[PDB]
This record gives sequence, C-alpha cells and structure tokens, in this order.
Amino acid sequence: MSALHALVQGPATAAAPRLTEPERAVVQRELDELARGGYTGPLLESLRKLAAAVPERLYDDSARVLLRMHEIAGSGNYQSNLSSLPLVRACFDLGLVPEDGPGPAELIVGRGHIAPAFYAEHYVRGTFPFAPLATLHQGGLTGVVHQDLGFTNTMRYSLGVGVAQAVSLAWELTRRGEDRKVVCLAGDGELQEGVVFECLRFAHEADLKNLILVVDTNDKGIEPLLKPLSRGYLASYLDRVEEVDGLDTATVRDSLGALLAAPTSAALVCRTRKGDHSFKPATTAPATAPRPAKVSFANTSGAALAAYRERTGRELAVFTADMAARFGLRDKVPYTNTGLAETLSLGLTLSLPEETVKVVATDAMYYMDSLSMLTEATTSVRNLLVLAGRSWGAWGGAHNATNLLGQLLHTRVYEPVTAAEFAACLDRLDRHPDTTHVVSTVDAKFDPPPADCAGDVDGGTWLTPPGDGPPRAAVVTFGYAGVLVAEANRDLGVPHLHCAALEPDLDARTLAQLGACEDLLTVEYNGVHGGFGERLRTTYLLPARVHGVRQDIANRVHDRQLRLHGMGPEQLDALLRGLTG
Amino acid sequence: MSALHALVQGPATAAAPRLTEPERAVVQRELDELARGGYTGPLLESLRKLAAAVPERLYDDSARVLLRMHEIAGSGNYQSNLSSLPLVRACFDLGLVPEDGPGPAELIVGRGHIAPAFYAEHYVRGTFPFAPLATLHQGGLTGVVHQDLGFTNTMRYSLGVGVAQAVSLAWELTRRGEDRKVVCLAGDGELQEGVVFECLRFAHEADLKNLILVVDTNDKGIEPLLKPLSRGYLASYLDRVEEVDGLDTATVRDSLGALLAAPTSAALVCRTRKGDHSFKPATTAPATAPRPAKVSFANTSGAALAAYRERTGRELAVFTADMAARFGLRDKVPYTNTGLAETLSLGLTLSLPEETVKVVATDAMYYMDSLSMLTEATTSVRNLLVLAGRSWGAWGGAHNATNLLGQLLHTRVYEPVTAAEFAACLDRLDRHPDTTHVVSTVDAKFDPPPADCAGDVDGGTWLTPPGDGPPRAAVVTFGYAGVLVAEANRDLGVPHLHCAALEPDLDARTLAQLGACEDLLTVEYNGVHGGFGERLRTTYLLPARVHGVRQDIANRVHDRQLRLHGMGPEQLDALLRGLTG
Repeated sequence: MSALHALVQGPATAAAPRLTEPERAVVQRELDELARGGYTGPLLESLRKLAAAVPERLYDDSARVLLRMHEIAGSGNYQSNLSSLPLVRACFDLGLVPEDGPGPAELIVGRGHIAPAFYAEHYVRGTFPFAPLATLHQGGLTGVVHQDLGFTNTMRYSLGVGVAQAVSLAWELTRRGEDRKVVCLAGDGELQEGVVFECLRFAHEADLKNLILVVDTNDKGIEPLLKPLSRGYLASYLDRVEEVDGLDTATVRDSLGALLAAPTSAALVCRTRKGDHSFKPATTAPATAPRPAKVSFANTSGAALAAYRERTGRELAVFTADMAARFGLRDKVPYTNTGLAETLSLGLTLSLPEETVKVVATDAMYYMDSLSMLTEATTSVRNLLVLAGRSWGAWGGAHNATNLLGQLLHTRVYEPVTAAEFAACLDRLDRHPDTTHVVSTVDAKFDPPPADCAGDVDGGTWLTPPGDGPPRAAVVTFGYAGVLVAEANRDLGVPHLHCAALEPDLDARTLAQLGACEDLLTVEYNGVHGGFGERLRTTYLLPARVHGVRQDIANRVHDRQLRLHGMGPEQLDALLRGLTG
Repeated sequence: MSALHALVQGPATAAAPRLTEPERAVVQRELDELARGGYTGPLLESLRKLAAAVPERLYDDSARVLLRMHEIAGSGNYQSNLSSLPLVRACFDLGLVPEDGPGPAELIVGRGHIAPAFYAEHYVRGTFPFAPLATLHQGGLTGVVHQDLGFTNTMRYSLGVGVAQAVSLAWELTRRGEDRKVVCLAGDGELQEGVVFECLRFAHEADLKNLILVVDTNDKGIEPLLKPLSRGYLASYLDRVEEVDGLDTATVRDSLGALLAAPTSAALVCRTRKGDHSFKPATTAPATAPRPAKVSFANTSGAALAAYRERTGRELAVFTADMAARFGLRDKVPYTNTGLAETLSLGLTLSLPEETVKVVATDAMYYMDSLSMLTEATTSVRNLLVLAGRSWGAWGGAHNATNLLGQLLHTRVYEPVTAAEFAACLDRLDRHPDTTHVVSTVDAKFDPPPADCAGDVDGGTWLTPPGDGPPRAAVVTFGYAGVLVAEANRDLGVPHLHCAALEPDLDARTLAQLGACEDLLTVEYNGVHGGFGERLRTTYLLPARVHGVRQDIANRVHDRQLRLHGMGPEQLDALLRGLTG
C-alpha cells in the first residue's frame, strides 16, 4: 500500500466526529475514491489527481478554509498565516507557482511557518482535496515547507537557511548563466541571526544580480522587538530595497511583477502586522470553575530560580535567547532579552564578575550554532548555568542537542523531573564552582513522580526497588522517561532505577546488583547516538539494550510523536511485558 | 617548584646554542637569578620582578628584539606584528597598559596573533626579561593573548570572540553605570564572520556608548580579499568611524587620546599593510641541490581530487572556507573562495544538482560554528565530501571536532594515511550516494607507511600481523597514530591493527582473534571523548585501555606537543614496552 493512504487515513477519520455535515460528506467521499485504488507513487501529483477526481469546491475564499484547518488541528501559527495570506495570493496570481512544469521563475520559500497558507490557496484552484486538510500537525500534512508538496525547498528545525538555499541556487544560475530570477521569502526576526548576514555578504561580493527577497516585517517576533529591522543593513548589502503593505494583494503582485522584469538583485520589505504568535482554541468547555493551567517543567524554572536567589542571596544575571515567555521566567526573576541571537546569549556571560551566578536558557536545538563559543565559556567563566529545553512538538527536533552539549569540555548535563531535583541542581553551583552545569527541562504535562533524587542527584534512585533473590531483569531510565515508564509500571512493578545525570556516578552496590540481572534495558527520551544507554555501556561495560529516539524527529503533536518513536503508553507497556517475558 | 621555572628552562637553554654572546650571557645571568630562588606564585608579576632584578637593557628599539624572538622560534606571524607594532606602541604611550593597578580605561585585545608585540614593548620598559623571549611558540611564552601575562582577556582557538568579550564588559559597565571606556582590538578578516555582527547589533540596540573599536585593515587576510571591508556595515551599527594609517604611531596615539575623552561609542579603522601571513626563516643550509619540499597530507588533497575527476569524468565544485593555500588545492583543481565564512562554505552546497560531486574543506575546529547547517545538508544533499584538517600547531586546537562531526545524522568519518586510502575514499561516493563522507587529513610530515587499507577502507588492516599461539596483547590504532606507532614498533613488532574509519566495521575473524588477547590498548590521535577507543568499547564490548588526547590542546609547535600528550616517540616506545611487559 502507498504512503499517502497511511498518511491521511488516521487523523482525518479521527477528527471526523468534530466536523460539519458537508465537510463530513466531502471527507467520506474522498475516502471513497481513495479506497477505489490507484493512488500510489509520488505524493504531490497523486494528491492533485485525487482532488481533480472530485471537482467539488466548498469555499470561494481561502481564509475560511485555513481557519477550518487551524481550528480542527488546534495548533500552529494561525495569526501569522492570516498576516501572510496576501503574499501567497499575489505569488499565486503571478504564476510563480507553476501548475505543470517549470514556471517563469524559480521560488524559494524561506519561512518555515507559512506552509498551511499554500494548502489554503491550493483548495480554491481545486488541486488539493479536503481530507488531508483536517490532518494538520497530526502526521497527515506538514506545518513546515517540504520538497514533495509542490515546493522547491526543504526545511529543518533551524532558522535562516532559506536565504542560504536561495543564494546557492542564484550562484548556480549565474555560473551556468541563464539570467533566471530566484525569489525567496524571508521573516522578520530571522535576520537577527548571523548566517543570513554571511549569505547576503557573499551575494554582494560576487555581484549577484538574480536574487530577489520578499521579507515580511510584522515588527514583532515571538516577543516585541527592541528596535525595528535595520534598514541600512538591508540597503548596504543589496542593490534595491522597497517596502509595501502586507494586506493589499494587488500592490504586492504589481511590485513583484515589475521587479521580475528588471534583472537586478533587490529585496522587498512586505510590511505586515500580527498578534499573538501561537494559537489558543475557544474551549468547548464553557465558563466553569476556573481551570488551573497544568504545569509543564518549562514553567517551573522561574519559580525555582527566584526561590534560589532568595534562599542564598546571590545575584542572578539572566539571558534566555528571547524565549522567556516559554521558560516561565516572566514575573519571577528579572532578565534581559537579546532577541534571535543564540551565540550572543552565551557571549554576554564572559566579562561578568566571578561572584555573580549567570543563567543561559533556550531550546537545546539552537545551541548547534554556537558550540564553539560555548567551548570557550566553560573554560573561562565560573558560576554558569545552562537550560536546554525540549520541544519535540509539531515543528521538529534535532535529537542530538543534549548529547553534543554533554561532550564539550568541563560540562555536566542533568534532566530533573521534580522540584527537589531542580533545587539540588541549583545548590550544585557552590560545590563545583568550575564545571559548567546544564539543565534539560521537558515540555511534558504530567503529575509529579512520587520519589526522586532529592540531594544525591548524581546517584541512582530506585523508583521501584528490586526484589530479593536472583534478579532476572531490570530497567534503567533517564529523566522524563522515568516518569513515563513509572505510569506504565504501577501494574507490573518492574525494578526501575532513575538517574538525573547524563553521566551518572553509579556506585558499587547499585552496579553490583544491576550486573547480576540477565537482561538490561535502557529507556531514554533523548538521542541514542552519544546517549545515556551507550554512555553506560562504555563506562561500565553493561550488556544492555537501548531503545531511545532512533530516527529523526518528525513533525507531529506530542501525543502522536510519543506513539511514533515507540514511546507511547501502549507500546511502552508492551515493551515492559517483553521484559517480563 | 614553581611553574615559571619549568615554563622557561627548557626552550631557553635548548635554543642557547643558536644565540649571540651578549644574549647568551644575559640568558645565563637570568638563569642565575632564577636559580637563586624566590620565584614562585603568579606568573606575570614574578616575571616582572625577575626582570627588575637585572636592569640590563639590550636594545632601545622593539622591532629588533621582536625579530630576534621570531628568528629564534622560526614560526609565528612576524609580518603581522611588524604591521601592528605602531598600534601597540601608541597604546603603551597613552598608559592604556597600566604598570600597577587599574588604568584610566579597560582594554580588550581581540586579535589572537598580536601577543608577541606586547612582549616586545615590555622589554624596552625593563619589565620583562630575555630568557622567556627565546621560548616563543615552544612552551615558554604564548603566541596568543592570555590572562596571566598582563592582559584582561583570554583567547581560544576560534575567532571573533574579542568583540564579544568587549561588549560583555561594556554592558556590565553600563549596568553598574561608571561611564568607563572599553577599547577593543579587531582584525580585518575577523569581521567576515557572523558573531561579530550579532555582538555589534546588540551593542547598537541597547544604545551602548562606552565601546571603542580599533580595527586594523591590511586589505589581505590569509588570501587577498575579494572586496575591501564593508565600511557601510561598520558605520550603520556604530556611532562614529574613523580611519588612519598603521605606520605613524603619533596619529594613532593622538586619535585614541582624543577619542578616550568623548563618551560615545566609536570604531577606529587603523589602515595597515602586510605581506605573506606565515613566516619562512632564511635557511642555514646555503644554495645547494634543490630541496624537494617534503609532503604533508594537507598537500596531497588537490592531486588526488584532480586524479579522481580525470579518472571518472564527473564535475567537481570546490569550496574550502578560504584555506586553499593550506590544502594544496591550488594549481590542481578549480575552486571558488568564500572568505572567513565557515557556515557559508556548507550552505552553498544545497541547491547544486544531484549529479555534481561537491567538496567542502577546512580545519575541523571551525565546524563547531556551523553544525546546525551541516545537520541539514547531510539530509538534503547528495554527493558531498567533507575534509577536516588537523593543525594542532602553535595556535591551539579543539580536540573534539572530529568526534562531533562523526555524531551527526548520516555521516561517516575517515582518516586516510596513504594515497590508496584517499583514492578508495573518493571512490566511495558512488557506492553510498546518500551518506555524507568526511575525510580527516593530518598536517604531519612523514614517509608513507608500507601497507594500508587499499580498497576495504571500512575494515581492519594488519600492519604487523599477530603471531600464532595464545595472543597475549595487541594494539589497535587509528589513522596518523598508525604511522606514528609503526615507526616505534619496527623493533618490537607488537601485533598492530590499522583502521581508516572512525566507526569501523570489524568482522568476525578480526574481532575473534582480538578478544582472546588479555590486554588491549588503543592509540588514537583524536579526542578521547566520543572517540575511536570508546566507540569500539560501546559497539563491541572490548575491555580496552584508551590513551589519546586527554586534556586540552596547548600552544606549542608540533614536536613539543607530541611530547606533551604522551605521543612522542620515546614515550610511545615506553608505552609499547609496557604492553610487552
């Protein structure tokens, strides 16, 4: 059976109960012709022909169907696509999107959260069906651009790569020499990085002429920007710059049509506006007794840091790579925001006094771009704390960030899963004033586990102590998985050991009673390469199986993703019975 | 005994035979008062008092003594310091270098190859002796700035960190609020990076006022720059910019004295000139039968790539992060230079056709700054070759670059040590058109080993086949060490196994005959963390000792550095006898 069938069948029929009768009938019909057979091979054209089979068109407008997608999925960046819809409309009007074959110009969509807008305008043209649309951020479709959906790009977790791809293609076109225009889409806060500066600089040195930029400046990134985008910086490194509104499709279409004629490199500043970044659905539950927002560990950091500062009396300098509204640091401790500059967040903390404790925090998968700077700080600064969050949500993930952070010089890595473990990790910065500490805080929504590593963080804490006699089997876990396995072990009670340290210092009794077991398993929710299981294998010579994040991180919501990696409660329980076998 | 004694005793008396009689007498006298005792504790003030003990001054000029240092050491960047001497002279004239206590302004030396110039001007003041000066790039003194020699900085292998440190200190000074000027020294090609852009951008957003830049633009980096430094880029992000000559000390001193008064952030463009980057001593051997330059593997890459292109007929696109004159690629294959943009070198190779083989090459310790971009390419591009050179010379090294490169997604890493291994690795890019290949080419000067891994690179090749009977011991090596151990094994003939793959696929017979050995040793010339020895340990459960690069990379020439890590022929032979024990 072909890929698109398994791609679309699950989330569509799963969301079928929450659907309208015309849309329910349309989805049922699409499933009908899908079951008629003949849908195999490449994705995009198979979907296009599938839609061409059913000429039914629900709406004559795109905003409504995009809203339907977002509300059914209940996630994504709906406001950004509302903002950006005129741009995609104008691009489609010019024919920049070729229906069949190569168009009159190549195109490089650079922003990674304007993928659904393309699905939107595709529905009016009658080239995409409605069954996948109800599968947004659920495994069916993809919130980020990708090759096999009619684009010419590919996007990963990181940011800023769009301009790099466009400049690579432009340099190619200039090398062969076919004066063919490449138009690339750029974001507002994605120029705060440094990679785009390097790509623009190379474009200017080589006197490139076939590069066109359409950048949208809504004046607000994830947090309101300190100062608007540096227009002199754009002007210096490119021949021409212009700015128009992001609401009137006619102006954008006319501007790009005129600009596609002149064979000179230029950038277009599509001024736009937007509100809150993320999306909050209108809860089906009406106004009732107020719902207390359940707490993700990405929201207990601020409270613990404030508690530490009051408890000890030291001074905290806080830099968080412009994700304070994500770490809960707001309203708890003072902090200074730096914007989309991940290397800079680490760079600020070198000249600070040796007596001042400093914290740098962000999603771990950004540190990939600043390891060099990090491998200076861990040698020239003291009293440093690193917070590496994990959002393997709808967007994606580099499953190696923790493993690479834990292989630099004089660095320790921890994954606390309670409030006592976090407090002990905070306390650590007076016993090891030289070794830089890193904390990995999960995004999970879960009740606190009963017991933890209270004060001996670098040791092993039994969450289900092993029984007496010859130990036949045991399971060793790491951090969040320790919670996740715990809820699946309350029935079996398999001997379960937790360790809040990526490089634990297991002692003689623990290892001795662990080795007599005939089979050992590790359940780590981090990258297998350079990770807890094989670090145990290499340090202690443990014949232990490893089952962690094996392949790359897909783009699904957290529940379906837990299902994907073999980390769901059902599959974890099945693995636990496999241990009990 | 104190540190400075062992610091200075070795290289000084070692270079004593090649010295002048007055300088020989001066060095002998300095050794005399050093042996009188009382030289313990902190380095810089101990050296200053040691020099104050002997008021003798050889020269009244600095260029001559700096030349003496360079010629005795026979390495470094002599031309750059000749160029930069007026800057340091003017800085000393203003009192920016405080003799005792804090001066009227803080200072941040940013370039990493203007350390000897400070030693130079220190000799005229009679505050530094002459014994350490004959220990340049030999363990005595340091070619890069460091904390304990009268500076306020620290520098690592990477570039661009100087502006980061200066901006951190400036933000501190503004936070407390003491309107105190911080003056930082900047290089020409060290603004081609992106980190300095991020730091300057942050300085401008926060409306910083106490940051002063003195940047020297000799118009030539390691290779002549394509276009001069972007003056509009400097002007946009800073309040004031000025440019003067780098030859008249009076103009620079006057300009900085005037600028130290006005409390507004500004940058000074000290225009300068220089010739060849590195240094070549006048050979003591006169004009004889022409000496054929002995070949380092950093000079066989171009020939092998040209041989591959002619042999197969494909098309090569070559990007080398502006180090072509270092990889020998010159005059062998065409290439396009990108300058000091290490992320960009990888970024260019995404939109290239799937039928075109591409190569990206540089010193591995720069890839630390672009791993994220790399972990996109290895998933979206095919026919990619990575060349990771190793220069653990006088400057320093991040001993983890290979280990981190080999832990990304769909990547293989190799260390060929012949010409057949390199050819087979080139051939590999038609059997694995999906997995990105990485080649690690040493800088060593050595005769080719007798045998190698000719075609089965991912296997194990016996360089000294094990004898019959019960195998008591064996040694497993990796790449350059295989050569280095070989020259130390021709006498003992210890069973020695070479493997040109960081993740070798050892087969049943090899592992079976390896396991019966009572003791196993690994001799790897890469980083121990995440390296060949422990990768073997974790993959194959081998009770094997590891002896590789343990601590950080010091700043010495290659021979003394081989002595330092326990990798010298004498210590390696001692380890081999320890195996034979």
